Amino acid sequence: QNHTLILGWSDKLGSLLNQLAIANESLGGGTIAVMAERDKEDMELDIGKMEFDFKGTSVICRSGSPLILADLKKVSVSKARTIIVLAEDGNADQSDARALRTVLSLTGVKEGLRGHIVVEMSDLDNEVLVKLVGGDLVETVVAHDVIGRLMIQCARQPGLAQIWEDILGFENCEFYIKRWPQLDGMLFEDVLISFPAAIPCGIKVASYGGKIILNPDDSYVLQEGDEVLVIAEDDDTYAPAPLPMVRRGSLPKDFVYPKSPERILFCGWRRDMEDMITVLDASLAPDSELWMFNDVPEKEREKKLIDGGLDISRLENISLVNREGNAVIRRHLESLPLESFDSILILADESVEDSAIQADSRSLATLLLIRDIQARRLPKTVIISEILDPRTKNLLSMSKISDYVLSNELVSMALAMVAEDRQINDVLEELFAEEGNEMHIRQADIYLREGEEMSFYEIMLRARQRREILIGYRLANAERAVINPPAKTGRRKWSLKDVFVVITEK
Amino acid sequence: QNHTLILGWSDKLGSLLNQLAIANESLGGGTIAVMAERDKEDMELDIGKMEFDFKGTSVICRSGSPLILADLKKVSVSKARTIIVLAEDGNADQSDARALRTVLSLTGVKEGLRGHIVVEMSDLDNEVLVKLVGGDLVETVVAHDVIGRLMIQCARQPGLAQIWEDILGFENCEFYIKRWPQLDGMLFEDVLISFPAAIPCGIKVASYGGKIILNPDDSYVLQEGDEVLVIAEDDDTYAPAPLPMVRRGSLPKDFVYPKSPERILFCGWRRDMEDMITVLDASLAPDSELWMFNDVPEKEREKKLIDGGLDISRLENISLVNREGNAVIRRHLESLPLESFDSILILADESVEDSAIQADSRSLATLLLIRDIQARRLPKTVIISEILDPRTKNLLSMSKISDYVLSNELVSMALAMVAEDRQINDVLEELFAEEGNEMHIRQADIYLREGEEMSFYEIMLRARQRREILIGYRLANAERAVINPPAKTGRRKWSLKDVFVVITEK
Amino acid sequence: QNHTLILGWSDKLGSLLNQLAIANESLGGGTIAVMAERDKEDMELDIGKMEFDFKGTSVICRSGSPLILADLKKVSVSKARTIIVLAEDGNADQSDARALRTVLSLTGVKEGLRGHIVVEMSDLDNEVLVKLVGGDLVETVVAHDVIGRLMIQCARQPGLAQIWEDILGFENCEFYIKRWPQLDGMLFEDVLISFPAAIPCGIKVASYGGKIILNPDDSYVLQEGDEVLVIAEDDDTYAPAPLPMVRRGSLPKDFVYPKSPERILFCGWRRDMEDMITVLDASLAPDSELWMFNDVPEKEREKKLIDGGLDISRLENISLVNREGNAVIRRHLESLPLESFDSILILADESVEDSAIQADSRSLATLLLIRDIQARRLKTVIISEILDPRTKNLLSMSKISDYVLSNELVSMALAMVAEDRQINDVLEELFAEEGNEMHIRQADIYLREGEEMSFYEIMLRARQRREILIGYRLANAERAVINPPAKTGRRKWSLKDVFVVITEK
Amino acid sequence: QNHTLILGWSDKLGSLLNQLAIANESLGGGTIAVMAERDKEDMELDIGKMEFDFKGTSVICRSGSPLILADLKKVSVSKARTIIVLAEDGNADQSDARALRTVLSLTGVKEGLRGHIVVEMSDLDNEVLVKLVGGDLVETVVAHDVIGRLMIQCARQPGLAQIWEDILGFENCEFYIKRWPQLDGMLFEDVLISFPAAIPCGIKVASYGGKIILNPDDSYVLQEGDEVLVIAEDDDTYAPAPLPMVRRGSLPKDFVYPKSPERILFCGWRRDMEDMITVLDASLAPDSELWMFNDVPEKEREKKLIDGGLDISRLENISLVNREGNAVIRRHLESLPLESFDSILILADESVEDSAIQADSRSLATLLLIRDIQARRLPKTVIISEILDPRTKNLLSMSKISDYVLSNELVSMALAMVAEDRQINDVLEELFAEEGNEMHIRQADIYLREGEEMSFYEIMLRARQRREILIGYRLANAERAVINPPAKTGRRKWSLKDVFVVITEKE
Repeated sequence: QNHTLILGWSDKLGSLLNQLAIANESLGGGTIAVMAERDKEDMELDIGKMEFDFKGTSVICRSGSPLILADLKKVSVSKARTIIVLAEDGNADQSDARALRTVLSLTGVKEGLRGHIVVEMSDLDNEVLVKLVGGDLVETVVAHDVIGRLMIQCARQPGLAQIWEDILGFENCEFYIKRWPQLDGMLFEDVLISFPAAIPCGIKVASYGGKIILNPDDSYVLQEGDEVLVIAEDDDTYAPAPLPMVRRGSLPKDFVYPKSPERILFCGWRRDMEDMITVLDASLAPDSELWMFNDVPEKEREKKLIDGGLDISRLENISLVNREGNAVIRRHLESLPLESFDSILILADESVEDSAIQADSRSLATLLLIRDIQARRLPKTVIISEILDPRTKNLLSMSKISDYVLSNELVSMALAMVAEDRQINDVLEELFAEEGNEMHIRQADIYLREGEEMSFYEIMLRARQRREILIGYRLANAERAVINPPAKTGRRKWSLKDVFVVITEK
Repeated sequence: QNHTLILGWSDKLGSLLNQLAIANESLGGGTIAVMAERDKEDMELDIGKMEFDFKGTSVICRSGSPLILADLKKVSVSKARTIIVLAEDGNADQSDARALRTVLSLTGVKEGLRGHIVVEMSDLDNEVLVKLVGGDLVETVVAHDVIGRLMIQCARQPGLAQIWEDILGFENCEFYIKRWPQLDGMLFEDVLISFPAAIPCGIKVASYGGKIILNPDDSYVLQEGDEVLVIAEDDDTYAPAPLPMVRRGSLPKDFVYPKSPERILFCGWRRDMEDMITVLDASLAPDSELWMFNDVPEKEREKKLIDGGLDISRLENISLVNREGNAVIRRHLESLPLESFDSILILADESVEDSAIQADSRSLATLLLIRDIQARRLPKTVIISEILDPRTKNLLSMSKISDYVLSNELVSMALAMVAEDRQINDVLEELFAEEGNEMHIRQADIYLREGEEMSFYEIMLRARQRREILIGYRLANAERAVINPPAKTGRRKWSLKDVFVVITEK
Repeated sequence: QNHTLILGWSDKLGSLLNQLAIANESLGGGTIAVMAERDKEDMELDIGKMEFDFKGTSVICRSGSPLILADLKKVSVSKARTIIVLAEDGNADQSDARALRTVLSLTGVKEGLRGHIVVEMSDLDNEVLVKLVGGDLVETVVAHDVIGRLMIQCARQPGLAQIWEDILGFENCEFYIKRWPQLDGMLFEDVLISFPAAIPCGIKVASYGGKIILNPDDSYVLQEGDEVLVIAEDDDTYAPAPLPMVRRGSLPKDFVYPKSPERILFCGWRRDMEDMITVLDASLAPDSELWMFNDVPEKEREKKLIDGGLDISRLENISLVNREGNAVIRRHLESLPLESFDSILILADESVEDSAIQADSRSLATLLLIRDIQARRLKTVIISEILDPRTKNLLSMSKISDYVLSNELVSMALAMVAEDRQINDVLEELFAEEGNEMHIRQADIYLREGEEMSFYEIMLRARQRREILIGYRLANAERAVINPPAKTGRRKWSLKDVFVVITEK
Repeated sequence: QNHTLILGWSDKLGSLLNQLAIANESLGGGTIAVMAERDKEDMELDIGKMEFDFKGTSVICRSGSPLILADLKKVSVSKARTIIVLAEDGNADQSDARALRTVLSLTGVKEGLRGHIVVEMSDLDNEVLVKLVGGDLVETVVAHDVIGRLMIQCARQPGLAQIWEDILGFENCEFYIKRWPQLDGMLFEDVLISFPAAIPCGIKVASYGGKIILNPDDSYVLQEGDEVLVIAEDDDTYAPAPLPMVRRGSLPKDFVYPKSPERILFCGWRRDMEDMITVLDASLAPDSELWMFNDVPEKEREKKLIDGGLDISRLENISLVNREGNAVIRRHLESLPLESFDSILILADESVEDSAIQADSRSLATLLLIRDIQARRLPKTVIISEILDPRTKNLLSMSKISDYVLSNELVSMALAMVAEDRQINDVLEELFAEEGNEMHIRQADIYLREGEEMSFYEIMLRARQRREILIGYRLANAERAVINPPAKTGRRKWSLKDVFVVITEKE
């Protein structure tokens, strides 16, 4: 029926539904079939009570185990254009085992499948497994590690959460891949300035066989059958135009990059800490500090690390220190240089991670503790927290300076994007993983000196000197940010200091 | 409309409902909406099985979570004159977390609120967070800890429980605040005897922006706009009168009597009992002893108690004695020297703190076993027991057993009062806290000599020589104390065995 | 509208219902209401799952708690002829505390109570509390620890369980108390033989305010208003008759008193098992051994017993041996010297005392395993505590492997006290070790071999020992006979016969 | 009515139903009644969601307990041809107790029983109990231990699982017991070659009341009333034939017996694992080591082993190595030397043995992780996995086959067999227990020299010199082994790489 099928049930589904509906809003009616081992009464009730509208969308809730070929016959599995396996609310091993079993069951359909499979997993190690047993039809979104992986992106550099919400979220922007016959033999330095209403930053290469290369080298001009990856409000924006001239300038280069403090605190025993400590060794070089709030004996945690294969003898860019305490009792958090942490991270821990109601509660509690204790300790740092619940992610109501909670809706949004164009998975898997490209903002001192009047494209070419494709600007105002504006590529007026959003390599 | 809204469902709801109805009885009726994550039909059934009369007040049951904005719209939260966030019965931290998120969701209303929020919190540590989140329009009531504090007071000064019940309860003589334009420029010590049908306690000074000072110095001169805080029968029952001619005189009898080391027993282990321990240390004379008969093993007792943040090292004039056993097994209780304890406090154990009637059954068994052992082993001890139930509502028992005991009804009453007039909570706080003023029962010889004939106003004027406000008396052979007596100008001959209940500084 | 009301729900509900139904058939029917915190439809299903006959009695199920007045009013508590508060499953002290709360709530009824309250209680000490709140209205049936005592009693009197089943149950026979103005002025020793169809046990003395003296003196002269307590078949089957001619034989010979150090095994941990230990210590000769095979760790057991308030030094006859293991593992049972035990008691464990069938499964496994091990490796008395009499019925055609007894007896007891509350006193005195108790005695105590005499003459011989002869079990009879029909007629008696007597301590 | 009745409901039920359906195809159809304490509508839904064809057999779903006589009479237990009491969802000791109470209730039926009772047991000790109350009418199938022993056997001779599957399953090969008046007075060693379309295994001796010896001595001379036990396709497919002239060869070579000390890995903790340990200790050569990777703490392991009656000191050929970790966590699995193990046994953990799919899911993850670590760490180890929803678990879409896995379906098959012909249980009881004789896969060089041209009957007669009954072969390049070959008198160029399937004495 060319419909979207979802298997299982979790806190994420809600936001996922919204995302998908938004998509189908641009292409007419939408049909999503959700099936799980639950009452058809129970599912439809929760569906009807959601806080957002399903523009031109219907949700068909059915009771059945994804492991039974007949229950999959009921949901037109062999006809769905996408099959989204959701992670089980609870223990991650149970969720991953059931996910592998559901993918096996999906392979077991004798006729075949019209679409692909989008699996939400909870560990990096098990990912490989699914790709072995589902092969072609399978795309895996490692949810847990991905959220912990962009937690450091939003924490190191404050204000990056809403950027991912607007890019991944189908409302404002999303990734599009379009074949433009005009620009085949065009220099990539000329291609990125060939689009006004969008910003091209990726390239599919026929000679690599549809492989998408992010941040290609400027001087590579492409084949006739090639597709460019741009970002815009909708799939149809104004591109390409005649090449506008830019003031080709020079970087006031600040070779030293001298102050890179990045004393960073973790206030959680996250289920995979080796993952976060390893992704974070791409931050800096000068004795990058890293503090771990354990709640667990330290001799135990060194074994926890060697379990993940992580070596203290190997980590090149940070040498970390360990402190033990508790995150709901106040005097333990008291004895910390909270005022000397460029970032504080309030995680949900191994213990009580399955409990959606209590880990998030501990997170909110620690946030309130830190703000109040510091407000009485003085005679401004950055804080970010992890909230598992979608209801509590919706509890964004406080618009103050510390309101950085990362919805796991991002994962949902990811599951939505891959559900629509699986190619984009291969781009998220690169923009998330630290190797290869990554989204940084304000990477180098003085792209901009002394209040210049340079246009956005002049800066794109100025910063391409450091393998950087430029994406967005902010203003001196807070709680606002705009990404790839359609109005004016070339301009004379704009803010003074370092409101700069980029893809780079580090 | 202006209706009372209650979010959640606990054992204290019925009592609360009762008080609310009493309050609305003066208005000819009222409206209460109750919303919880329960079935509507079952909620209405439970309302039907409650034995009191609603007195023209209607209770409406709606099934919803206070975290969804739509359910809040279903119960007209924006129109409600007051919101009462009850605490769930299961876990102190679980109810505290639910309350924190409920206050957050009530802030999440886009249209705003019309009334104020009264939040029942089950722990002092988590309370501060909700105070911070609520800010301008939130009042917090500390439940478990207030019960703990009041029990020791009633144990040392017997009969205070019924006094608190009558004063807090709307059944008679609740706190009223009214502006009297006639009374202005009069010193407060004359303003107190200016009301024949009411007893003035404190003053809300308009010059101080409206903070209610309790037990002010007599020199205070009334200002324009200032209002009176008084104890009276009903809203239209009290009115000022010309000052009655009254003997000022001087009856200080100043020959003081030293204190005496006392012996106290704690039955069962109570959650947050460390606060009770500290309060009892501050309350007793040097060289006093506290016995603790708890099922918690002696090894875990010191950890679990110091885990509560109690430095035994800061102990001043208490000695600790530990005993292990079940509070309902008679053979365990006979092992203790019950006759040697100056006071006994039967506490609802932390192990069964959740269940109301399941815990109060164990407490009642303990009481009956203690009294039967004191009767049979003998060839008079004051005993106060923690009750939560409608069990006390029966009150089959007679006075010889001190079956008068502290109840959860106090909590309900407090909630209702703060739902009617906000500031009252602050009042109660200083009254319940050791700081500021507090209620006391004092012997008659403190204020008068034996067989001395005088009137109530003269007694009040004599108490004022101690910065104390006379609120009432209990005669020698009277069961119940009398609060706000009617015959204030008329003489009675007072007995050395009589007692007086006064608001006094510390 | 007078009818029986039951508050709570336990496994004993079905059996109790059966007994009540038996009682009400003579009146053409009756009514029983059951109220607990359960679904009405599901309770009605549970009623449907009961295999016995209601005999014109209707059972009403209502969903409500016995603590709210509205639920009690839905079940017409003020009009009810009797209230039966079961001890709902869970923690024994918690169930007894809830029984105290239920009694307190029943006192709160504004309109008052027509009938009396029957309280199922587990702990013996708390009983007075329930009386304190209940006063006149309350009858407490504390049978768990006395049942434990009775198991030990059966280990020396192998058939006593069925005797208790027949007496407590309304089917075979029952205690009846009635006023016969005819017998006024008669010595009791004549009242005993004055009933052909019944055996008089006690007297309700009006001069004593209504107290029932059990096993009264023969010299007692009946006064006006006194009533007779008898064991009889039914209410209208017994009536006094002229005295039968009976030979006063007066020929009991005093024999050699048999005493022997015994070896006993206790399988599984029983609630308040320290009480059973204390009862057994008084029962055995010195240098005797009590073995205890429990899953409870050997280390934790001494604490668990001293919490029960049992000192080991002062009890002296028995010596204790402790062993740890599971009663359902055949290997663990092989670890015990099963062949050496004079008696073995499979006890329903405290962990599964609530659940009927889960407890009886372990008990059945343990019994069959012990029997098979005694068969594979080589007289042993074996008693088994069962909680579903349907288990003893599923066992059928007399397999003869066990002497068995159930907690279902408690239901019977409750039923008795629900009909005639006076009878409770009787029960008390018989179940406690103090005062009177029922016993099975050998024939040689009362007669010589092949002596030809009638039941009445043996009964008088027993009166020479301050005991009321109530029945006999012949040598080759499985079922013992209570209140025999042929009392006046001669018979030849064998030493292998046994007699059932109510005797003082 | 003579319908089949099943008391209880477990995960292995559907498979069992399938087997019954196959059998009832031979009779033109059948009827199966299922009674359990579950919803009727849900039970019929589960039946409707079963993917196989019932072949004219009708399934009836009723909600009731086998402990109430009224439900048993609602399902016509007295008229039933066979009763099958399944065990499910409880500690092995609790579910066996449910079965014991069920058998007692079935004895309690006053009107009597038309058929016999087949009782699935989870513990070996309890069997006699089920006998004692049941006596003649009960046949006991000791389920869990059967799979446990069979896994260890398959690890040392790979592919034995499919052999057991085919022989127990009614599809390709069944045991038949039939009387042939023609073969009277004939030596058993001649009765062996008398059937062209069938392989004679045992004899039903009338002199012993019908007890059947499965490997009679060659000298045994058949008596009147005796019946023959054979492996055949169907009841009407095999018949006796005149004796073929066959070369009475001699055994090729007697060898030095060399025993190589082996290395075994146990993933997950299995109920009664001490039994697997002791069997393997009896099976292996000295100086061998057994690794055990389960989440149960090593401290608790000593208790869990000693209550099962395992003394570590009494082991005489095996030394124990203990390792702790989660079987679905890759990093824990990397800690073990996976490449060095002569055999690996992925066991469904006791913690999830009740739950059907959770155990095989964890097992599948563990298997794929072990294989992937073996792949990614490199400059031919035997691997067996316990699976419980097998037909679906053996993926059939990507031409993908699991590594010699073992199934819970075997239990269903066994039950079905004993439900159809009760006598067969004796066979199973002797074949599945290590006592008496048992099935084995044996290398070819024991029986012949390389490139020797001879027929199946001649190899079988060679095997008879070692008290072994040759029942089949697996060729060198064969995915499946051949049981009851069709051309038995005919020659073939046998390679040493071939293997033979034989019923042999223990020693």
